[PDB]
Amino acid sequence: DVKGRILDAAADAFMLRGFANTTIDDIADDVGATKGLIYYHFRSKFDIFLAVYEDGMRRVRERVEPYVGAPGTGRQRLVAMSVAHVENLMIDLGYHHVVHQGVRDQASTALKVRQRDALAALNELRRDYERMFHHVITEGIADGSLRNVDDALATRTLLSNLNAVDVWYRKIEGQTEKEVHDLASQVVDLLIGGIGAT
Amino acid sequence: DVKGRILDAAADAFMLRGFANTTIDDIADDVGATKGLIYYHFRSKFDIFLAVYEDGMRRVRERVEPYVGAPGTGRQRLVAMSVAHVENLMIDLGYHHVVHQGVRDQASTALKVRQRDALAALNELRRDYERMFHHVITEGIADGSLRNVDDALATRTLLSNLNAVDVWYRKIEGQTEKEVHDLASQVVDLLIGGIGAT
Repeated sequence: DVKGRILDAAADAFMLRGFANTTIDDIADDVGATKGLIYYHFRSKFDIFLAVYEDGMRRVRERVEPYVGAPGTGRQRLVAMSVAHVENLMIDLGYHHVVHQGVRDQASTALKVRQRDALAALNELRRDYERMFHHVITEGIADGSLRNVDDALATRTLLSNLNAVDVWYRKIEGQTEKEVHDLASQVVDLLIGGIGAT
Repeated sequence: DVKGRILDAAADAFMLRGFANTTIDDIADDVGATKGLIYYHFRSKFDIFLAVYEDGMRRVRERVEPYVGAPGTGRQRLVAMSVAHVENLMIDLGYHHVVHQGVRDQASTALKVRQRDALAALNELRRDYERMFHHVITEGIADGSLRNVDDALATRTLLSNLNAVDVWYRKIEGQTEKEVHDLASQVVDLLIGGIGAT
């Protein structure tokens, strides 16, 4: 509900000014409320970080998991999973940064165990997500619709390639859903299809 | 000669701790020297970061540029350039981090003309490095060794994929130069040839 509004503006502020130099007041300014309502909804600043991670990891999974069991060859579901994964990134950049800057928070010596208890639990959520891609890649290797490559290395490589889109992608003012979807499909075409000729 | 020892130490400390959480103190401990030694060869912590960036650009360009004019189709030279880039990434991991940590020292206080001038200067070195790959990609497309894709999108996609090896790759001690070369060849096979079959 109205936490969703806080999670977005928190993720975006987390992405722009950094977790370290963003404060609960800064989210209060962005969300247009007082320091009260934020602290009503999450325990602490690190709780919003955890919540954006958790929510953003749920967003990408509800969008990608439906294709794991769908019909089609392995390559065909992998393509659909990837376009979804890239499209999630370009639409929800703030969530994507907090998810993959959960190490930027790890850069400071891991302080609270009862927090590194939830952050590690969250890491397992990202682990499970990547397992979906490993499963389809394995299936696509066996059904011939992918190359006989190393299943582990191809999974690491592909997922890092999908998350690397944020290196050069910017939110263009006025890009439509269709345009973003099409650009994600262009990107996935180079990732799955390669750039060399055959 | 000996400055290189401080550059090695700052690159790795900037990688693990992060730029902000490393001080001139730790670099001195890490080289086995006093703070005064570092303040000899560099005015400021940022100027070290500047020197690590500059040495990171020189190392990778020296390793990769020879393959630009080597014999081969555009694909063959793109492959050779890319392996050397990834080899340099795996071998000089701290330097690579700093060369692309730059995004984190751009969002921070862009403050001094004497320094921000030099930081933007390094980004043109980087931009000019990334133009070497763009030019080879354009040739590879024109000579049929690469699929007829968007040469600008493929350049951004490829370079970000090559630089994303650092998501999952860790220096494993005892790993030889040959093993790094083999692993980098494996990665580049996937970036150039895709995972898709047929």
